[PDB]
Amino acid sequence: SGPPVSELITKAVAASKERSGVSLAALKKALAAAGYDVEKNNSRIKLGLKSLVSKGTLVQTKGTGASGSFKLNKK
DNA sequence: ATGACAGGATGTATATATCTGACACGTGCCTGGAGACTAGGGAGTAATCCCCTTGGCGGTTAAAACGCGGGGGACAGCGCGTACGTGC
Repeated sequence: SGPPVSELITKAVAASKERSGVSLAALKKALAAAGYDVEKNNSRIKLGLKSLVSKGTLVQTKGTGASGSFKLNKK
């Protein structure tokens, strides 16, 4: 069970906060380094990485959907 | 932060002297090309026929075709670990 993976993905994206945002590749490598499965739950991450762009907590920098770069909200 | 505009420096191209050997030219020769004639055969030509290709006629559906849909594909966007590219 454990906590839902939204908190895990927020820790993964808040770990670095590069000026050019994290790729989907680098964030799933961070989640795999954390230990969360990224191979069978990649549909769950696939929907989560656009749900988080949609709800406004995180904004997408340069890519589209779950592609490209990502950064935190202004406030 | 990003793109627009100038400049140098050395590598590559630009202009000029050298030499050399290899393009090029000159010579021996004998092989090579071929004239006459022939032997003899391949091959062009007539013809014909027949059968195998061309031409046509009726019925099926196999195939073509057309269209709606749906889920698969194609390929860009961007990042990132990387993997040679490159100086020495």
